Amino acid sequence: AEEQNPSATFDTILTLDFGSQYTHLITRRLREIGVYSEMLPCTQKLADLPFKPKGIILSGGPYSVYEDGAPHADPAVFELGVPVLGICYGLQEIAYRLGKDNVVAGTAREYGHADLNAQRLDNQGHVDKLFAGLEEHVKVWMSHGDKLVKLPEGFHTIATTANSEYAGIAHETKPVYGIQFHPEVTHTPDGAKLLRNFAVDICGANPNWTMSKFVDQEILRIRKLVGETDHVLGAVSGGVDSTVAAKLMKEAIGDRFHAVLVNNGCMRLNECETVAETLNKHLGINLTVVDASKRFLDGLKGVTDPEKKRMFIGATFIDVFEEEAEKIEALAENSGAKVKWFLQGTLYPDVIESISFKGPSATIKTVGALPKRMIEGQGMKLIEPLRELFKDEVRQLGRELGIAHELVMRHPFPGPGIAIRVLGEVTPERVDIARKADHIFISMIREAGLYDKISQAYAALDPSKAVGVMGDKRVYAEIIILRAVETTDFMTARAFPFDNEFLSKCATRIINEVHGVSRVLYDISSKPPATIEME
Amino acid sequence: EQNPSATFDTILTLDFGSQYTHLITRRLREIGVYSEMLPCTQKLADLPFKPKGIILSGGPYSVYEDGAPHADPAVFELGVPVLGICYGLQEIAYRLGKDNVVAGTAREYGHADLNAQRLDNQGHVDKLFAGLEEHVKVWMSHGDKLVKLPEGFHTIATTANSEYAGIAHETKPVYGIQFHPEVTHTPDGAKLLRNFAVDICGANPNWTMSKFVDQEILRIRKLVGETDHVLGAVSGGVDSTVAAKLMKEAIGDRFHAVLVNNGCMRLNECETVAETLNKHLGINLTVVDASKRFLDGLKGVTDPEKKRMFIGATFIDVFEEEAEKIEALAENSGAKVKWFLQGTLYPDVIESISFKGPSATGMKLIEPLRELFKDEVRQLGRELGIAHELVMRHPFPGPGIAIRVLGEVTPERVDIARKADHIFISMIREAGLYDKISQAYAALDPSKAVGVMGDKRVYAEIIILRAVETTDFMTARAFPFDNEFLSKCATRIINEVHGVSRVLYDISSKPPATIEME
Repeated sequence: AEEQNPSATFDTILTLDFGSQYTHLITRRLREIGVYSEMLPCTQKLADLPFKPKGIILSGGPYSVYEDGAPHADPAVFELGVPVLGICYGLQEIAYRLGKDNVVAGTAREYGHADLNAQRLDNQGHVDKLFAGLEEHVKVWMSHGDKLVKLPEGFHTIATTANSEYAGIAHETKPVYGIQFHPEVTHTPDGAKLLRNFAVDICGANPNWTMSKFVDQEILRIRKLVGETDHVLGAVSGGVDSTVAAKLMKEAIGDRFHAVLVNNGCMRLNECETVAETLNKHLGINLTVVDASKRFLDGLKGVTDPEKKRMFIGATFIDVFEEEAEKIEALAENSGAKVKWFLQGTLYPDVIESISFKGPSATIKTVGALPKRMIEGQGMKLIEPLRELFKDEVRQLGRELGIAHELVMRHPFPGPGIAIRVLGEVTPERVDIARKADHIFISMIREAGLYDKISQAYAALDPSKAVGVMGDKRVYAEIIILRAVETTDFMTARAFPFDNEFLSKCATRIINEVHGVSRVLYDISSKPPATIEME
Repeated sequence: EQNPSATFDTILTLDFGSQYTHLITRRLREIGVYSEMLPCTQKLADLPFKPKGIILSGGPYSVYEDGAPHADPAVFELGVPVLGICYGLQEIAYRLGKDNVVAGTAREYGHADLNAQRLDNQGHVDKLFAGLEEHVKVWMSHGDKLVKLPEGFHTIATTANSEYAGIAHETKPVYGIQFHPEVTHTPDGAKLLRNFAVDICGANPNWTMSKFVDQEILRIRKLVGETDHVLGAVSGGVDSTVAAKLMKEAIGDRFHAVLVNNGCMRLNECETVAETLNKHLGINLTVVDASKRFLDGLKGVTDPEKKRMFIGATFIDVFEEEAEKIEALAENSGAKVKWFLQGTLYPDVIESISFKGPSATGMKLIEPLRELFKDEVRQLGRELGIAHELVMRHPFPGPGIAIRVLGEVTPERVDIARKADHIFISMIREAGLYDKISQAYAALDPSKAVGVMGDKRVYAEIIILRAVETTDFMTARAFPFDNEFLSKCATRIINEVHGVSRVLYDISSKPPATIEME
C-alpha cells in the first residue's frame, strides 16, 4: 500500500464523539469483536478525513439537540453513503438532520435497565439485521432523555421496550439506524452483537483486525520509517507498555534501537536488576541502565508540596535522560550513524482524552515535556508505534512478540515509582518502608490467587503519626496505606472486595515485619469519586 | 468505707503477669461472685479483707528459674481453697511438692480435648469438673506440663497428651490446672470457675448491680457527708453519665456536673448531652464553652504528645476555675466543693497493678466506679433508670475529636472530621450495626491526595474510618463490614464533605495496634 496506516489498510468504523462518557467504549467494543475503529469529535469535517470509513456511529452526549448551542455533526454524515448508527444523542441528531421536526421528548437525562424486543416487520416475523441474534428479551441500558414520541420522517420501528415505542428505528431505504440505549456499556451485555451486526453485516466491514496480523505490518511500518541506518532512542521502565514498544523496535531494527532504563531510587526491591535481565538477556534489547538514585532522593529532601514533587521528578528525569541521550549519540557517531528517532509509548487512549468532545468549548491544540526536549535540543523526530492501540491490544501484541504472558499481565507502575506512593516528602527510609510494605501486600495477593483480578495494587507510606503499643511504651510511627481496585469498562473502578480476614492478616504482617509502621489502612475510595494513585 | 471487698464473698486472684489474668476476674463477676486481682508480690497479711478463695494466675515464667516470681507463702495456709492456673500450677508444685516436676518445655499454646479422671468404680469425678465430665475443649499451656504428680496430689483431669492436665490435693483444698479457663478458647471455663467459687470455696454468688445501687449510694453519702459539695465532669459517654447520675442520687444538687465544650465535640452533641443530663436525668449541670480557648492554644502544636498535655492542662484549669465559681455564689451559702468526681474503672486500676516483671519497678477525689467493669457500669445505669440506648453508646474520649485529627488541630480540620463522623455513625445505625460495634468514629488525616473536581486535579485531606469489635478491654478487631457498605460510605463522604479527597478504613487489630489514632 501507499500508506501503512491501520485506518488506511483496514476497514475502519468511525465514531463521532458527542460528549458521552461511554463513547470510547464504542471503539473498544469494535476492537474486541474484530473491526478496526477510530473516534473523532463531532466537530470533525468529514471531507478532511484521510480515509473513507465503512460506517459512522454517532455517540451520545448530555445535550438536547434542539437547545441553544446543541452540538451537531457534519451534515455530510448522511450524504456520505455509508451506514450511520445513532447512539442515544445520535438518535436525536438523526431526527434533527433527517426528520427536521422536534420529535424528541425533553425528558430528564435518566438511565436504567429495560427489556427490549425486536419489531416483527412481516406477518412471518422478520426482524431488522441490526438485531440479528437480539430478537427477544435484550437487557439494554436505556437513555430516557433521548426518547422519541414520533417516528422521524422516513423511519420505521425495529425495536420496542415497555415504555419506549421507538427504542430503535431504521430508515426505509437508506442505511440509517438509531437506538435509544447504549450498546457499549456492560449494562447492555448483548451490545457487542449489535455493534457487530452494524459493522460487519450492515457496513460490510471485514473483522480481520488482530494483533496476529498487526505485528508484522507494524514492523514493516517501522523499518520503512526509520530506514536502514538511523538509530532510535527510547525509554524503558519494566512496565508492560514500555516493554512491548521496546521489543517491537528491536524486532524491526535490532541493535540500532537503544533503550535507556533510569533508576530514580524509588523502584521496587531488585526491580532494576530483574527488568534489565529480561530486557537485555531474555528479550535481546540493547539496554542501558543509569542509576540516578542519589540525584533524585537528594533533591526530594524537603519537598513537601506534592505538586512541586511531581515537577522535580519530571524535570530531573529529562535532564538525566538527555545526558544519557547525548552519550549514546556520541557512541553512534563513532560508528557511522546518528540518532534520529525518539520512542514514545503513546497509546490511543492518550489521544482520545486529547480530542474528546467537551461540549461547546474550545478545541485544544499544541506533546510532552520529554519528547519536546528530544525534538528541539537534540534534533530527533518522534515515533509512536502504539498510538492506535488500547491497553489490551498492547498485551496481545507483546504475546505475539515472544514476551512472557506473565509480564504482560503485570500491574502498571508509575514513572516516579514509590516517590508518588510516599505522601509528602520523599526520603530513602520512607521509600524503604513503603517498598517492604508493598512487597508483603503484593506477595499475599499473588499467593491468594488474586493478582489477575486486580487492576492495580500497591502500598503507600503516610507520614502522619499514629500510636502503637511497643511492649509497654507508647510508640508513634508512620502509616501504611493499602490500595487495590478493579476496573469496570476501563473506568468506574471500585476497591477490590477483599475478604476481611485477608486484610487483617496482611495488616498484622505489615505491622510486625516492617519497621516504623503503627497502622495499616485500606483505601475504600472508588475511581469516579477519587483517583487510583495517591499523588 | 465499706468497700465491696468486705460486704461480699470475694475471690482474690494473684497476678503472675499473664495477659489473661484480668479475664479470671471478669468471668467471676459474670457468674455472680465479686472478685479482685492483685500482683503476686502482695503480702496477704496486709490484706484489708479475708478472701473466700485464692486463684494463682498464669505467667511467662518457669518457677525454678532465677528471679522467678512467687506468691506469699501464706496462700496455702490461709484456710481457703486455692486454684493454680498454668503457672499457678507450677507454684503449687514448688511450694507443696519441693521437687522440680515441671517439664520446662517451650511455652506453646493450643487446643486439646480434656476428660475428667474417674475416681471410683462408679464414675465419680472431682466436683471442680462437675458438669465438665468428658470432651471439654480447653486452651492448654504446654509450657506448664508436669512430668510427675506433686507430693500430695492426684489426677482429676487428663488430655490425650498430658496425663496430669488437672491435679488436686489428697485432703487440702488445693487445685491445679494446665489450661486457662478464663479465655474464650475454653467455652466451658465459666463452669469450672463457678465450681471453684461457689461449690468449693462456698462463696455466695449474689454480686449484682441491682444490689450494688443502694450500697454504693449510701457509701457515697457517708464519704462526702451531708454538707460538702462535689464536682464532676460530664461528657455524654456512658461512664460519665452513670457516675453523674449515681452522684445525683446520693447527694442531689450538692453534686455539680460541668459539660466542657472544647470545640471538638460531635455535631450538636453539646446540646443533646445538656438536654439528656439536665432534663431527662435531672442532674445539676453547667455548660462551659471553652471552644476558642482550646482551639487557639492547639494552634502550632504538631506533636501528638504535646497536644494531650495541653488538653489535660486546660481541662483541669476549667474545672479549678469552675469550682471557685460555684463556691463564690451567694445562692450556695458557704458551700465548699471539696471532692472531684472521676469515672475511673477497675480495668484502669488493673493496668497500674498488673504484674509486669520481677524487677517490679488539691481537690479530693471520689471514684465510685473504681471496682466495676464496662458491662457492669451499663447495667448500673439501667438500675438508675437511664435509658437503654443512652447506656449502649460508644465511649467518647476526653479530648474528643482533638485526638481524631492527626497532627495540628484547627477549627477547619475539626469541622471536616465532625461532618465525616456523622455520615459514618449514621450509616452504621441505619445498617443496624451500632450495638455490634464497640467503637466507631472518623478521623481527618492532613496528608494530601489527588482528587477530581470536574476534570481539574485537586489536593484535599484524608478521612480515616475506624470501627472495632471488642470483648475484653485489651482485645479488639476491625469490624468486618460488608465491602458494599464501606464503598457506599466512602463515595458518600467524599461527595458531601468538603476538603476530602480520600476515605480510608483502618484494618489494624488491637493485639498489634490501638483503638484511637493518638
